[PDB]
Amino acid sequence: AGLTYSQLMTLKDAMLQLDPNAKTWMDIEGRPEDPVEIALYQPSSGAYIHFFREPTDLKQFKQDAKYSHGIDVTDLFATQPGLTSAVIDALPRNMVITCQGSDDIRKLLESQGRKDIKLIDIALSKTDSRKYENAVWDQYKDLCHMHTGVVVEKEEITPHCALMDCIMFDAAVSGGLNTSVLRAVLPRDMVFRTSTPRVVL
Ligand SMILES: [Mg+2]
Ligand SMILES: [Zn+2]
Repeated sequence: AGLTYSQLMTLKDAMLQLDPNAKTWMDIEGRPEDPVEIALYQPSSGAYIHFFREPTDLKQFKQDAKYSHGIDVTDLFATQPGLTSAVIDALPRNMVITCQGSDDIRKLLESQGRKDIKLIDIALSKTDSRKYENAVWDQYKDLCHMHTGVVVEKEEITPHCALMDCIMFDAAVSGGLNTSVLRAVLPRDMVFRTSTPRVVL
């Protein structure tokens, strides 16, 4: 089972925090039939939707962890099951989503019966898409702690985060990196079934 009725209602109310006509980036880590990290980002307000999912196929996950996202699967055991379907079900009707390489996003959305959502494929080159990568992690690394493993290429590389990807691709297309305080749309008790409280220093 997934979200309770009150979680669904809380989620429906939280989605009103998105502007259904504003620019909205989306990115995922993992394959579209088996995603482990999902992010949606509205640069205009700073609002973002960001959550995690436990993988079905461990073998593919462990390859993605080594070559892409660096996520330790044990850190996904406490995620809310069914959240991916509930968030996508809840997205505003006929909203427009921007992505870098729309194919994976499109397959995800279509698998959930959301063909009404229009996609904008930004099609940045590899190097252009990551031109603000280091700056984006430095400004915003506190927003995602889930990329704990070392990630390699065909040489070590900075892990890929669906949320950092949205921020840096928007900056690359906008032609600079804004100073904006971002804000999580989903409550933390929705993202994780059991969650660590804020650290008391
Ligand atoms: Mg990406
Ligand atoms: Zn991340």
